[PDB]
Amino acid sequence: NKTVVVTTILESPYVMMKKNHEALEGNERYEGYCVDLAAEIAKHCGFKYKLTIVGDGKYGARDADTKIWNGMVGELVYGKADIAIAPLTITLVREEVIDFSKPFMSLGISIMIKKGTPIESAEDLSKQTEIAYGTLDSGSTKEFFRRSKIAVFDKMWTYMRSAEPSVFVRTTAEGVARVRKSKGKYAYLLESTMNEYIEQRKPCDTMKVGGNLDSKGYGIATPKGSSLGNAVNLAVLKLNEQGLLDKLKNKWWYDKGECG
Amino acid sequence: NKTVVVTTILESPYVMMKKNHEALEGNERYEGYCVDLAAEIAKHCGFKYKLTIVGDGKYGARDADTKIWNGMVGELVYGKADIAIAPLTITLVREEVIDFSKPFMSLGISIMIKKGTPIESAEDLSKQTEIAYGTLDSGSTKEFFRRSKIAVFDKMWTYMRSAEPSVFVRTTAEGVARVRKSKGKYAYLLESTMNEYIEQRKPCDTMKVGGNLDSKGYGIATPKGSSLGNAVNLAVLKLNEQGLLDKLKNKWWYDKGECG
Ligand SMILES: N[C@@H](Cn1cc(Br)c(=O)[nH]c1=O)C(=O)O
Ligand SMILES: N[C@@H](Cn1cc(Br)c(=O)[nH]c1=O)C(=O)O
Repeated sequence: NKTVVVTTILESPYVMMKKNHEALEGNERYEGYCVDLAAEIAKHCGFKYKLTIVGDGKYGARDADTKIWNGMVGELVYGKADIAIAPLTITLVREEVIDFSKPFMSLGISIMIKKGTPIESAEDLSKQTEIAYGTLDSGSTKEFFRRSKIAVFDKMWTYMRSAEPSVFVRTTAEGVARVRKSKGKYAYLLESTMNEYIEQRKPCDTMKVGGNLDSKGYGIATPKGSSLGNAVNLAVLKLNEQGLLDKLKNKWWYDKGECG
Repeated sequence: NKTVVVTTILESPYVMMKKNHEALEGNERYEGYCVDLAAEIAKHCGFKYKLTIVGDGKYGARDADTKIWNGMVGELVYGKADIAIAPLTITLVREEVIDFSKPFMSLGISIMIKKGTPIESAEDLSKQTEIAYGTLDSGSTKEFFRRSKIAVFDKMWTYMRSAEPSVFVRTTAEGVARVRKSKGKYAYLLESTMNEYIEQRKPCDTMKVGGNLDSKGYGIATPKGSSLGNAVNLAVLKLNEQGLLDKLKNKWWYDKGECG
Protein backbone atom coordinates (compact mmCIF):
# COMPACT_ATOMS: atom_id res chain seq x y z
CA ASN A 1 0.00 0.00 0.00
CA LYS A 2 2.44 2.65 1.19
CA THR A 3 6.23 2.80 1.47
CA VAL A 4 7.44 1.70 4.91
CA VAL A 5 9.60 4.20 6.79
CA VAL A 6 12.53 2.40 8.41
CA THR A 7 14.40 4.12 11.21
CA THR A 8 17.94 3.01 11.97
CA ILE A 9 21.19 4.34 13.40
CA LEU A 10 24.73 4.96 12.12
CA GLU A 11 26.54 2.25 14.07
CA SER A 12 29.26 0.27 12.27
CA PRO A 13 29.00 -2.33 10.89
CA TYR A 14 25.18 -2.31 11.09
CA VAL A 15 24.65 0.85 9.04
CA MET A 16 27.40 2.88 7.40
CA MET A 17 27.62 5.57 4.72
CA LYS A 18 29.03 4.06 1.51
CA LYS A 19 32.30 5.61 0.40
CA ASN A 20 30.73 7.00 -2.74
CA HIS A 21 27.30 7.79 -1.31
CA GLU A 22 27.32 11.21 -2.99
CA ALA A 23 27.09 9.51 -6.38
CA LEU A 24 24.21 7.48 -4.92
CA GLU A 25 20.76 8.21 -3.50
CA GLY A 26 18.00 6.68 -1.42
CA ASN A 27 18.66 3.33 0.22
CA GLU A 28 21.77 2.87 -1.96
CA ARG A 29 23.63 5.42 0.16
CA TYR A 30 23.97 2.95 3.03
CA GLU A 31 25.67 -0.39 3.59
CA GLY A 32 25.92 -2.78 6.50
CA TYR A 33 24.48 -5.70 8.43
CA CYS A 34 21.14 -3.97 9.09
CA VAL A 35 20.97 -2.63 5.55
CA ASP A 36 21.17 -6.21 4.28
CA LEU A 37 18.76 -7.38 6.99
CA ALA A 38 16.23 -4.69 6.04
CA ALA A 39 16.29 -5.82 2.40
CA GLU A 40 15.67 -9.44 3.43
CA ILE A 41 12.88 -8.51 5.83
CA ALA A 42 11.15 -6.33 3.23
CA LYS A 43 11.41 -9.04 0.56
CA HIS A 44 9.94 -11.69 2.85
CA CYS A 45 7.18 -9.38 4.09
CA GLY A 46 6.48 -7.90 0.67
CA PHE A 47 6.91 -4.19 1.28
CA LYS A 48 8.80 -1.26 -0.22
CA TYR A 49 10.81 0.85 2.20
CA LYS A 50 12.88 3.96 2.77
CA LEU A 51 15.88 3.92 5.08
CA THR A 52 16.20 6.89 7.42
CA ILE A 53 18.72 7.67 10.14
CA VAL A 54 17.14 8.40 13.53
CA GLY A 55 16.93 12.18 13.86
CA ASP A 56 18.42 12.56 17.34
CA GLY A 57 20.93 9.74 16.89
CA LYS A 58 19.73 7.84 19.96
CA TYR A 59 18.46 4.32 20.61
CA GLY A 60 15.48 5.05 22.85
CA ALA A 61 14.91 6.16 26.43
CA ARG A 62 12.05 7.82 28.32
CA ASP A 63 12.62 11.18 29.99
CA ALA A 64 11.50 10.81 33.60
CA ASP A 65 10.12 14.36 33.65
CA THR A 66 8.56 14.98 30.24
CA LYS A 67 7.70 11.32 29.78
CA ILE A 68 8.78 11.70 26.15
CA TRP A 69 10.54 8.86 24.34
CA ASN A 70 13.62 9.75 22.31
CA GLY A 71 15.67 7.87 19.73
CA MET A 72 14.39 5.12 17.45
CA VAL A 73 11.90 3.97 20.09
CA GLY A 74 10.52 7.50 20.17
CA GLU A 75 10.14 7.67 16.39
CA LEU A 76 8.03 4.51 16.50
CA VAL A 77 5.96 5.57 19.51
CA TYR A 78 5.10 8.90 17.87
CA GLY A 79 4.61 7.47 14.39
CA LYS A 80 7.58 9.15 12.70
CA ALA A 81 8.79 5.74 11.51
CA ASP A 82 7.02 2.42 10.88
CA ILE A 83 9.78 0.02 11.88
CA ALA A 84 13.21 0.07 13.47
CA ILE A 85 15.92 -2.22 12.10
CA ALA A 86 19.12 -1.75 14.08
CA PRO A 87 21.14 -3.15 17.01
CA LEU A 88 18.26 -2.25 19.33
CA THR A 89 18.18 -4.22 22.58
CA ILE A 90 14.98 -5.95 23.63
CA THR A 91 14.19 -4.60 27.10
CA LEU A 92 11.22 -4.69 29.46
CA VAL A 93 10.58 -0.94 29.50
CA ARG A 94 10.69 -0.73 25.70
CA GLU A 95 8.54 -3.84 25.23
CA GLU A 96 5.87 -1.99 27.22
CA VAL A 97 5.50 0.73 24.55
CA ILE A 98 6.58 -0.93 21.27
CA ASP A 99 6.64 -4.48 19.86
CA PHE A 100 9.81 -6.50 19.28
CA SER A 101 10.32 -9.45 16.95
CA LYS A 102 12.12 -12.48 18.35
CA PRO A 103 15.88 -11.69 18.46
CA PHE A 104 17.97 -11.65 15.29
CA MET A 105 21.21 -11.49 17.28
CA SER A 106 22.19 -12.73 20.74
CA LEU A 107 24.69 -10.79 22.84
CA GLY A 108 25.73 -9.57 26.26
CA ILE A 109 27.67 -6.75 27.90
CA SER A 110 31.42 -7.35 27.70
CA ILE A 111 34.78 -5.79 28.53
CA MET A 112 37.06 -4.19 25.94
CA ILE A 113 40.66 -3.51 26.93
CA LYS A 114 43.67 -2.17 25.09
CA LYS A 115 46.04 -5.13 24.73
CA GLY A 116 48.16 -5.66 27.81
CA THR A 117 45.77 -4.12 30.36
CA PRO A 118 45.85 -6.20 33.60
CA ILE A 119 42.10 -6.86 33.70
CA GLU A 120 40.29 -10.12 33.03
CA SER A 121 36.82 -9.59 34.48
CA ALA A 122 34.23 -7.15 35.83
CA GLU A 123 35.32 -8.25 39.30
CA ASP A 124 38.86 -7.11 38.48
CA LEU A 125 37.60 -3.69 37.36
CA SER A 126 35.43 -3.14 40.44
CA LYS A 127 38.28 -3.86 42.87
CA GLN A 128 40.70 -1.25 41.52
CA THR A 129 40.81 2.43 40.58
CA GLU A 130 43.98 2.94 38.52
CA ILE A 131 42.15 1.86 35.37
CA ALA A 132 39.01 3.87 34.60
CA TYR A 133 36.03 2.31 32.83
CA GLY A 134 32.68 3.41 31.46
CA THR A 135 29.89 2.79 28.96
CA LEU A 136 27.95 4.48 26.17
CA ASP A 137 26.28 7.51 27.81
CA SER A 138 22.81 6.27 26.90
CA GLY A 139 21.39 2.85 26.15
CA SER A 140 20.79 -0.56 27.68
CA THR A 141 24.41 -1.03 28.75
CA LYS A 142 24.35 2.05 30.98
CA GLU A 143 20.87 1.18 32.27
CA PHE A 144 22.09 -2.34 33.11
CA PHE A 145 24.54 -0.97 35.66
CA ARG A 146 22.23 1.78 36.90
CA ARG A 147 19.51 -0.73 37.77
CA SER A 148 21.64 -3.75 38.75
CA LYS A 149 21.34 -5.10 42.29
CA ILE A 150 24.21 -7.52 41.78
CA ALA A 151 27.05 -6.65 44.16
CA VAL A 152 29.86 -6.30 41.61
CA PHE A 153 27.82 -4.38 39.03
CA ASP A 154 26.35 -2.11 41.71
CA LYS A 155 29.86 -1.32 42.93
CA MET A 156 30.89 -0.54 39.35
CA TRP A 157 27.92 1.77 38.84
CA THR A 158 28.69 3.64 42.04
CA TYR A 159 32.18 4.34 40.75
CA MET A 160 31.14 5.20 37.18
CA ARG A 161 28.32 7.64 38.00
CA SER A 162 30.63 9.77 40.15
CA ALA A 163 33.96 9.35 38.34
CA GLU A 164 35.78 12.50 37.20
CA PRO A 165 36.34 13.18 34.49
CA SER A 166 33.29 11.43 33.03
CA VAL A 167 33.81 7.81 31.95
CA PHE A 168 30.71 7.82 29.73
CA VAL A 169 31.03 8.38 25.99
CA ARG A 170 28.65 9.65 23.31
CA THR A 171 29.35 6.95 20.71
CA THR A 172 31.01 3.57 20.23
CA ALA A 173 33.73 5.23 18.15
CA GLU A 174 34.54 7.55 21.06
CA GLY A 175 34.73 4.65 23.50
CA VAL A 176 37.05 2.70 21.21
CA ALA A 177 39.19 5.78 20.59
CA ARG A 178 39.45 6.31 24.34
CA VAL A 179 40.54 2.71 24.94
CA ARG A 180 43.16 2.97 22.17
CA LYS A 181 44.54 6.33 23.33
CA SER A 182 44.58 5.83 27.11
CA LYS A 183 47.63 3.56 27.33
CA GLY A 184 45.62 0.93 29.19
CA LYS A 185 44.13 3.32 31.74
CA TYR A 186 40.62 3.05 30.28
CA ALA A 187 38.55 -0.08 29.70
CA TYR A 188 35.24 0.03 27.82
CA LEU A 189 32.05 -1.88 28.66
CA LEU A 190 30.03 -2.58 25.52
CA GLU A 191 27.77 -5.13 23.84
CA SER A 192 29.76 -8.26 22.92
CA THR A 193 29.13 -8.34 19.18
CA MET A 194 30.50 -4.80 18.89
CA ASN A 195 33.53 -5.81 20.98
CA GLU A 196 34.04 -8.77 18.61
CA TYR A 197 33.79 -6.51 15.56
CA ILE A 198 36.34 -3.97 16.80
CA GLU A 199 38.77 -6.75 17.75
CA GLN A 200 39.06 -7.57 14.05
CA ARG A 201 39.73 -3.97 12.99
CA LYS A 202 43.08 -2.22 12.61
CA PRO A 203 45.25 -1.31 14.42
CA CYS A 204 44.28 -4.60 16.12
CA ASP A 205 45.14 -3.23 19.56
CA THR A 206 42.00 -4.15 21.50
CA MET A 207 40.53 -7.39 22.80
CA LYS A 208 37.50 -8.79 24.58
CA VAL A 209 38.23 -10.28 28.00
CA GLY A 210 36.14 -12.36 30.39
CA GLY A 211 32.66 -13.75 29.91
CA ASN A 212 29.59 -11.66 29.13
CA LEU A 213 27.95 -9.97 32.12
CA ASP A 214 24.46 -10.76 30.88
CA SER A 215 22.45 -12.32 28.07
CA LYS A 216 19.99 -10.60 25.75
CA GLY A 217 19.23 -9.84 22.13
CA TYR A 218 18.51 -7.29 19.44
CA GLY A 219 15.06 -7.24 17.87
CA ILE A 220 13.23 -5.49 15.03
CA ALA A 221 10.73 -3.02 16.50
CA THR A 222 7.33 -1.80 15.36
CA PRO A 223 4.68 0.47 16.89
CA LYS A 224 2.26 -1.36 19.18
CA GLY A 225 -0.51 -2.90 17.10
CA SER A 226 1.30 -2.39 13.80
CA SER A 227 0.06 -4.55 10.93
CA LEU A 228 3.71 -5.33 10.13
CA GLY A 229 4.53 -6.92 13.47
CA ASN A 230 3.44 -10.49 12.80
CA ALA A 231 5.04 -10.88 9.36
CA VAL A 232 8.28 -9.27 10.54
CA ASN A 233 8.54 -11.65 13.49
CA LEU A 234 8.06 -14.71 11.28
CA ALA A 235 10.53 -13.29 8.75
CA VAL A 236 13.22 -13.06 11.43
CA LEU A 237 12.63 -16.66 12.50
CA LYS A 238 12.75 -17.81 8.86
CA LEU A 239 16.01 -15.98 8.13
CA ASN A 240 17.62 -17.42 11.25
CA GLU A 241 16.47 -20.97 10.52
CA GLN A 242 17.82 -20.67 6.97
CA GLY A 243 21.19 -19.63 8.37
CA LEU A 244 21.10 -16.21 6.71
CA LEU A 245 21.70 -14.26 9.92
CA ASP A 246 24.84 -16.32 10.58
CA LYS A 247 26.00 -15.58 7.04
CA LEU A 248 25.44 -11.84 7.50
CA LYS A 249 27.51 -11.72 10.67
CA ASN A 250 30.40 -13.49 8.94
CA LYS A 251 30.06 -11.09 6.03
CA TRP A 252 30.34 -7.96 8.15
CA TRP A 253 32.54 -9.26 10.98
CA TYR A 254 35.07 -11.80 9.75
CA ASP A 255 35.10 -12.17 5.96
CA LYS A 256 36.91 -8.83 5.81
CA GLY A 257 38.56 -8.99 9.23
CA GLU A 258 41.75 -6.95 9.33
CA CYS A 259 43.64 -8.71 12.11
CA GLY A 260 44.52 -12.00 10.45
CA ASN B 1 -10.17 -16.08 37.91
CA LYS B 2 -9.38 -19.71 37.17
CA THR B 3 -6.35 -21.93 37.84
CA VAL B 4 -3.92 -21.93 34.91
CA VAL B 5 -3.10 -25.35 33.44
CA VAL B 6 0.63 -25.57 32.76
CA THR B 7 1.89 -28.24 30.40
CA THR B 8 5.52 -29.30 30.63
CA ILE B 9 7.75 -32.30 29.97
CA LEU B 10 9.92 -34.65 32.04
CA GLU B 11 13.34 -33.53 30.83
CA SER B 12 16.13 -33.23 33.40
CA PRO B 13 17.00 -30.81 34.86
CA TYR B 14 13.99 -28.75 33.70
CA VAL B 15 11.33 -30.94 35.31
CA MET B 16 12.00 -34.01 37.43
CA MET B 17 10.04 -36.17 39.87
CA LYS B 18 11.18 -35.44 43.43
CA LYS B 19 12.67 -38.44 45.21
CA ASN B 20 9.86 -38.50 47.73
CA HIS B 21 7.05 -37.39 45.43
CA GLU B 22 4.78 -40.12 46.80
CA ALA B 23 4.67 -38.33 50.15
CA LEU B 24 3.85 -35.17 48.17
CA GLU B 25 1.05 -34.00 45.88
CA GLY B 26 0.20 -31.37 43.29
CA ASN B 27 2.98 -29.07 42.13
CA GLU B 28 5.16 -30.22 45.05
CA ARG B 29 5.79 -33.53 43.28
CA TYR B 30 8.13 -31.87 40.78
CA GLU B 31 11.46 -30.06 40.92
CA GLY B 32 13.69 -28.42 38.35
CA TYR B 33 14.61 -25.35 36.36
CA CYS B 34 11.17 -25.01 34.75
CA VAL B 35 9.41 -25.77 38.02
CA ASP B 36 11.21 -22.79 39.57
CA LEU B 37 10.61 -20.71 36.44
CA ALA B 38 6.87 -21.49 36.51
CA ALA B 39 6.63 -20.31 40.13
CA GLU B 40 8.37 -17.03 39.25
CA ILE B 41 6.23 -16.46 36.17
CA ALA B 42 3.01 -17.14 38.08
CA LYS B 43 4.02 -14.81 40.92
CA HIS B 44 4.88 -11.98 38.55
CA CYS B 45 1.72 -12.49 36.49
CA GLY B 46 -0.51 -13.08 39.50
CA PHE B 47 -2.04 -16.46 38.73
CA LYS B 48 -2.51 -19.82 40.43
CA TYR B 49 -1.45 -22.86 38.43
CA LYS B 50 -1.35 -26.63 38.18
CA LEU B 51 1.66 -28.41 36.69
CA THR B 52 0.87 -31.24 34.29
CA ILE B 53 3.14 -33.48 32.24
CA VAL B 54 2.33 -33.48 28.52
CA GLY B 55 0.18 -36.54 27.85
CA ASP B 56 2.03 -37.94 24.84
CA GLY B 57 5.46 -36.92 26.12
CA LYS B 58 6.32 -34.92 23.00
CA TYR B 59 7.38 -31.34 22.33
CA GLY B 60 5.18 -30.49 19.36
CA ALA B 61 5.01 -31.37 15.68
CA ARG B 62 2.30 -31.34 13.01
CA ASP B 63 1.33 -34.58 11.29
CA ALA B 64 1.55 -33.94 7.55
CA ASP B 65 -1.48 -36.15 6.88
CA THR B 66 -3.93 -35.55 9.74
CA LYS B 67 -2.74 -31.99 10.25
CA ILE B 68 -2.99 -32.63 13.99
CA TRP B 69 -0.49 -31.08 16.40
CA ASN B 70 0.98 -33.36 19.06
CA GLY B 71 3.00 -32.71 22.21
CA MET B 72 2.91 -29.54 24.29
CA VAL B 73 2.21 -27.43 21.21
CA GLY B 74 -0.81 -29.62 20.52
CA GLU B 75 -2.15 -29.27 24.06
CA LEU B 76 -2.08 -25.48 23.66
CA VAL B 77 -3.56 -25.47 20.16
CA TYR B 78 -6.48 -27.65 21.27
CA GLY B 79 -6.96 -25.92 24.62
CA LYS B 80 -5.93 -28.82 26.86
CA ALA B 81 -3.40 -26.55 28.58
CA ASP B 82 -3.16 -22.77 28.99
CA ILE B 83 0.61 -22.34 28.90
CA ALA B 84 3.72 -24.39 28.23
CA ILE B 85 6.80 -23.85 30.40
CA ALA B 86 9.60 -26.14 29.26
CA PRO B 87 12.71 -26.30 27.05
CA LEU B 88 10.50 -25.65 24.01
CA THR B 89 12.33 -24.22 21.01
CA ILE B 90 10.98 -21.10 19.32
CA THR B 91 10.48 -22.06 15.68
CA LEU B 92 8.75 -20.54 12.66
CA VAL B 93 6.20 -23.33 12.17
CA ARG B 94 5.22 -23.27 15.86
CA GLU B 95 5.08 -19.47 16.00
CA GLU B 96 2.44 -19.70 13.27
CA VAL B 97 -0.01 -21.56 15.54
CA ILE B 98 0.93 -20.52 19.11
CA ASP B 99 2.57 -17.49 20.75
CA PHE B 100 6.06 -17.48 22.27
CA SER B 101 7.49 -15.13 24.87
CA LYS B 102 10.94 -13.69 24.20
CA PRO B 103 13.53 -16.41 24.97
CA PHE B 104 14.38 -17.35 28.56
CA MET B 105 17.39 -19.40 27.43
CA SER B 106 19.72 -19.17 24.44
CA LEU B 107 21.18 -22.31 22.89
CA GLY B 108 22.21 -24.15 19.76
CA ILE B 109 22.62 -27.69 18.45
CA SER B 110 25.90 -29.23 19.63
CA ILE B 111 27.94 -32.43 19.55
CA MET B 112 28.24 -34.81 22.50
CA ILE B 113 30.99 -37.42 22.39
CA LYS B 114 32.20 -40.04 24.82
CA LYS B 115 35.62 -38.84 26.00
CA GLY B 116 38.39 -39.79 23.60
CA THR B 117 36.27 -39.97 20.42
CA PRO B 118 38.28 -38.52 17.47
CA ILE B 119 35.67 -35.93 16.48
CA GLU B 120 35.84 -32.17 16.93
CA SER B 121 33.14 -30.83 14.61
CA ALA B 122 30.08 -31.55 12.48
CA GLU B 123 32.42 -31.49 9.48
CA ASP B 124 34.42 -34.32 11.07
CA LEU B 125 31.27 -36.39 11.58
CA SER B 126 30.00 -35.90 8.02
CA LYS B 127 33.28 -37.04 6.44
CA GLN B 128 33.45 -40.44 8.16
CA THR B 129 31.29 -43.50 8.81
CA GLU B 130 33.03 -45.50 11.55
CA ILE B 131 31.36 -43.35 14.22
CA ALA B 132 27.56 -43.26 14.02
CA TYR B 133 25.59 -40.20 15.10
CA GLY B 134 21.97 -39.18 15.50
CA THR B 135 19.45 -36.94 17.25
CA LEU B 136 16.28 -37.09 19.33
CA ASP B 137 13.70 -38.82 17.10
CA SER B 138 11.38 -35.82 17.20
CA GLY B 139 11.93 -32.13 17.83
CA SER B 140 13.69 -29.08 16.47
CA THR B 141 17.11 -30.75 16.37
CA LYS B 142 15.94 -33.45 13.97
CA GLU B 143 13.96 -30.93 11.92
CA PHE B 144 17.06 -28.72 11.68
CA PHE B 145 18.91 -31.39 9.74
CA ARG B 146 15.88 -32.53 7.74
CA ARG B 147 15.30 -29.01 6.41
CA SER B 148 18.89 -27.73 6.24
CA LYS B 149 20.27 -26.71 2.85
CA ILE B 150 23.77 -26.21 4.25
CA ALA B 151 26.16 -28.68 2.60
CA VAL B 152 27.57 -30.32 5.74
CA PHE B 153 24.24 -30.60 7.56
CA ASP B 154 22.50 -31.90 4.44
CA LYS B 155 25.18 -34.56 4.08
CA MET B 156 24.68 -35.51 7.74
CA TRP B 157 20.91 -35.77 7.31
CA THR B 158 21.31 -37.99 4.27
CA TYR B 159 23.40 -40.39 6.34
CA MET B 160 21.19 -40.27 9.46
CA ARG B 161 17.82 -40.82 7.77
CA SER B 162 19.04 -44.03 6.11
CA ALA B 163 21.47 -45.36 8.72
CA GLU B 164 20.92 -48.89 10.04
CA PRO B 165 20.32 -49.56 12.75
CA SER B 166 18.47 -46.32 13.53
CA VAL B 167 20.59 -43.50 14.97
CA PHE B 168 17.56 -41.65 16.33
CA VAL B 169 16.56 -42.00 19.98
CA ARG B 170 13.29 -41.56 21.87
CA THR B 171 14.68 -39.49 24.76
CA THR B 172 17.73 -37.54 25.90
CA ALA B 173 18.48 -40.26 28.47
CA GLU B 174 18.58 -42.85 25.69
CA GLY B 175 20.93 -40.73 23.60
CA VAL B 176 23.28 -40.19 26.53
CA ALA B 177 23.15 -43.88 27.44
CA ARG B 178 24.01 -44.75 23.84
CA VAL B 179 27.00 -42.39 23.82
CA ARG B 180 28.25 -43.83 27.12
CA LYS B 181 27.81 -47.48 26.10
CA SER B 182 29.06 -47.37 22.50
CA LYS B 183 32.79 -47.16 23.22
CA GLY B 184 33.09 -44.00 21.12
CA LYS B 185 31.24 -45.38 18.11
CA TYR B 186 28.21 -43.13 18.66
CA ALA B 187 28.13 -39.34 18.94
CA TYR B 188 24.95 -37.48 19.91
CA LEU B 189 23.66 -34.21 18.44
CA LEU B 190 21.63 -32.28 21.02
CA GLU B 191 20.81 -28.79 22.27
CA SER B 192 23.87 -27.20 23.89
CA THR B 193 22.47 -26.50 27.35
CA MET B 194 21.56 -30.18 27.71
CA ASN B 195 25.06 -31.15 26.53
CA GLU B 196 26.49 -28.78 29.17
CA TYR B 197 24.29 -30.30 31.87
CA ILE B 198 25.25 -33.91 31.13
CA GLU B 199 28.95 -32.99 31.03
CA GLN B 200 28.70 -32.18 34.74
CA ARG B 201 27.00 -35.47 35.65
CA LYS B 202 28.63 -38.73 36.72
CA PRO B 203 30.32 -40.81 35.45
CA CYS B 204 31.77 -37.67 33.82
CA ASP B 205 32.57 -39.54 30.61
CA THR B 206 31.05 -37.21 28.02
CA MET B 207 31.98 -33.80 26.64
CA LYS B 208 30.77 -31.11 24.27
CA VAL B 209 33.02 -30.52 21.27
CA GLY B 210 33.08 -27.84 18.60
CA GLY B 211 30.95 -24.73 18.30
CA ASN B 212 27.16 -24.74 18.12
CA LEU B 213 25.67 -25.49 14.69
CA ASP B 214 23.00 -22.82 15.07
CA SER B 215 21.54 -20.20 17.40
CA LYS B 216 18.06 -20.12 18.89
CA GLY B 217 16.13 -20.06 22.13
CA TYR B 218 13.47 -21.59 24.36
CA GLY B 219 10.30 -19.63 25.00
CA ILE B 220 7.17 -19.88 27.15
CA ALA B 221 4.19 -20.68 24.92
CA THR B 222 0.52 -19.75 25.07
CA PRO B 223 -2.45 -20.31 22.75
CA LYS B 224 -2.81 -17.65 20.07
CA GLY B 225 -4.71 -14.69 21.50
CA SER B 226 -4.37 -15.85 25.11
CA SER B 227 -4.89 -13.15 27.73
CA LEU B 228 -1.76 -14.44 29.48
CA GLY B 229 0.61 -13.81 26.58
CA ASN B 230 1.53 -10.18 27.23
CA ALA B 231 2.15 -10.47 30.97
CA VAL B 232 4.15 -13.67 30.52
CA ASN B 233 6.40 -12.06 27.92
CA LEU B 234 7.14 -9.07 30.17
CA ALA B 235 7.71 -11.41 33.12
CA VAL B 236 10.40 -13.28 31.19
CA LEU B 237 12.16 -10.03 30.29
CA LYS B 238 11.97 -8.86 33.92
CA LEU B 239 13.39 -12.12 35.30
CA ASN B 240 16.25 -12.03 32.80
CA GLU B 241 17.09 -8.39 33.49
CA GLN B 242 17.11 -9.10 37.23
CA GLY B 243 19.58 -11.92 36.65
CA LEU B 244 17.23 -14.60 37.97
CA LEU B 245 17.45 -16.80 34.88
CA ASP B 246 21.25 -16.84 35.18
CA LYS B 247 20.88 -17.83 38.83
CA LEU B 248 18.50 -20.67 37.96
CA LYS B 249 20.89 -22.15 35.41
CA ASN B 250 23.73 -22.12 37.94
CA LYS B 251 21.42 -23.71 40.48
CA TRP B 252 20.47 -26.64 38.27
CA TRP B 253 23.65 -26.97 36.19
CA TYR B 254 26.74 -26.14 38.21
CA ASP B 255 26.02 -25.57 41.90
CA LYS B 256 25.60 -29.33 42.24
CA GLY B 257 27.86 -30.35 39.37
CA GLU B 258 29.33 -33.81 39.92
CA CYS B 259 32.49 -33.58 37.84
CA GLY B 260 34.58 -31.19 39.91
N1 LIG C 1 21.77 -1.74 21.93
C1 LIG C 1 21.69 -0.63 22.95
C2 LIG C 1 22.68 0.46 22.56
N2 LIG C 1 24.08 0.11 22.88
C3 LIG C 1 24.89 -0.21 21.85
C4 LIG C 1 26.18 -0.58 21.99
BR1 LIG C 1 27.23 -1.02 20.51
C5 LIG C 1 26.76 -0.70 23.39
O1 LIG C 1 27.91 -1.02 23.62
N3 LIG C 1 25.85 -0.38 24.38
C6 LIG C 1 24.50 0.03 24.23
O2 LIG C 1 23.80 0.28 25.18
C7 LIG C 1 20.24 -0.16 23.12
O3 LIG C 1 19.38 -0.71 22.48
O4 LIG C 1 20.09 0.83 23.94
N1 LIG D 1 13.68 -28.19 22.34
C1 LIG D 1 13.26 -29.15 21.26
C2 LIG D 1 13.36 -30.57 21.80
N2 LIG D 1 14.75 -31.07 21.87
C3 LIG D 1 15.31 -31.17 23.09
C4 LIG D 1 16.58 -31.58 23.30
BR1 LIG D 1 17.29 -31.67 25.04
C5 LIG D 1 17.46 -31.90 22.11
O1 LIG D 1 18.61 -32.28 22.20
N3 LIG D 1 16.81 -31.75 20.90
C6 LIG D 1 15.47 -31.34 20.68
O2 LIG D 1 15.02 -31.23 19.56
C7 LIG D 1 11.89 -28.77 20.69
O3 LIG D 1 11.34 -27.79 21.13
O4 LIG D 1 11.43 -29.57 19.79
